[PDB]
Amino acid sequence: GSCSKEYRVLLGQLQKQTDLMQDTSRLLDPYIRIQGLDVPKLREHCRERPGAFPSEETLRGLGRRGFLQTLNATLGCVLHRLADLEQRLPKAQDLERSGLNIEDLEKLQMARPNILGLRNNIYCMAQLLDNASDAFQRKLEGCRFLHGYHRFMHSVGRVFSKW
Repeated sequence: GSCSKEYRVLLGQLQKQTDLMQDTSRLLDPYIRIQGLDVPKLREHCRERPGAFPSEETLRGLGRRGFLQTLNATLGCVLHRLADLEQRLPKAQDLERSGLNIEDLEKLQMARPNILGLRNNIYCMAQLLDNASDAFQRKLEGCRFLHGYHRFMHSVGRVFSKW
């Protein structure tokens, strides 16, 4: 929350956190598992949705404050989509009977707190700058959405590494 800040330390925190969030084993994979999508043929159908997320090229074209603003607005949309996905996710009390893993649900529950933490650091940095479908189909969209989110964070970590 608080904004204890020396520019280089904060930037180090942002580089570290964003480079970590690109890792598909943290959200996308447990998601595929807990929704029963972990079968080879279905997996290939979990690819990013073209235009769902800003390209690395658009992100690089932005300029410092613009980058933070676009990043922050996107994470906003992500938190909302995530809140929606989470409500439709199997409930902890039904996992055993359905043969699912509580560890996958626990990993998935870190998504929101992690993103809020990143958003807080983004605001602190901004302060340092001088200025339809059935249920089956919906699970697949969740798939594609998370895949796009991880690729997006990858692009984001790349822009930060050159800060």
